[PDB]
Amino acid sequence: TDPVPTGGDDPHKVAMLGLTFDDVLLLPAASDVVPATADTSSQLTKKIRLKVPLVSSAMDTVTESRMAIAMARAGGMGVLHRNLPVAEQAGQVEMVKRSGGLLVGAAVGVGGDAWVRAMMLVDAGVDVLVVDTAHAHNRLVLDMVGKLKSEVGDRVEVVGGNVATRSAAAALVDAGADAVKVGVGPGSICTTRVVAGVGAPQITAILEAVAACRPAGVPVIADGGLQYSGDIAKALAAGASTAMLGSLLAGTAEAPGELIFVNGKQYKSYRGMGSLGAMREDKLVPEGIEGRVPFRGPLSSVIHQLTGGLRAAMGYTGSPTIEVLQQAQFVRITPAGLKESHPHDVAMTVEAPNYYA
Ligand SMILES: [K+]
Ligand SMILES: [K+]
Repeated sequence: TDPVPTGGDDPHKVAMLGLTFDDVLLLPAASDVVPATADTSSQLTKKIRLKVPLVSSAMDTVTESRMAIAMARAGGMGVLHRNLPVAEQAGQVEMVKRSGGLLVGAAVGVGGDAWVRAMMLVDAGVDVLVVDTAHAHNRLVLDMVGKLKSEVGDRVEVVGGNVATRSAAAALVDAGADAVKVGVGPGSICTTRVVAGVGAPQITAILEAVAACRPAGVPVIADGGLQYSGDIAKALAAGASTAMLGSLLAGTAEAPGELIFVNGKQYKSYRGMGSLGAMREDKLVPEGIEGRVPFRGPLSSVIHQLTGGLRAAMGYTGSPTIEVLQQAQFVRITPAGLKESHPHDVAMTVEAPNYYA
């Protein structure tokens, strides 16, 4: 436990120190890898390996069929959002399936209606069902995962989330999950940690979930909080097998929504699925906000920047594969270390394709 005395007589009350992406850097190591020779393939689930270890979020401002098609063509996968009627979601799965036999996932909730939705998605040819919940360590979520796996698990892979602890990941593994999705609160548009006061910083959440999942051979999906290509490398080094992205993809041409023009600039709508506008869950109050992000152009170019940065990280850490990157070491840093990591003491005059102010 956290050794430092911070009050009371119970040393387990404050149980650990949580780190997130900006708290760590990957240490370079001996290398015979250059970005060109790195292999970025990685398991999405026990049975499915992607060429690029990225998936798009199941949000109504990120992933519909156009995004799912573009993600699969880029070597990743999209998870179709579930904020729409069951027949429309199933229709979108079909749209993706008839664009080349591309991989696709789709989100479902828990309960009878979610069950009907799942069954329809499976009939439509979905490859991955994602049981998409705020708190997967609730007994009802574990049941849903276990039952889908029992009924359709031969035909479809079943992902469960979200979790932020070792015990929750362990419960999902025991329920038969084919992958575990980690992230309680880190999302750019999420307010769970603020309105409920609940969560775990994302690097520690990954390390803890992986401590349960890795020995069981179950891939971890790092969901939320990623803003730069280097964050993907950190998530994967912490032990995740793939990263799920919302904000980084919401600004692309393929994300749903029309372009927003404000003050000579271009934006796209991006909102939490727990935001008032989205709910319109078991929630009594919202756990997200509604906002906008800058327009970033074609998905393909964004993914090229992200995989290029990941490949650089693999070259620096001497990792020929994602499986080796998962063994890399971190150094913890201070606020000055973070300031030093970004550009500092200079005015940027030109935008970089992989770095914005
Ligand atoms: K947040
Ligand atoms: K720097």
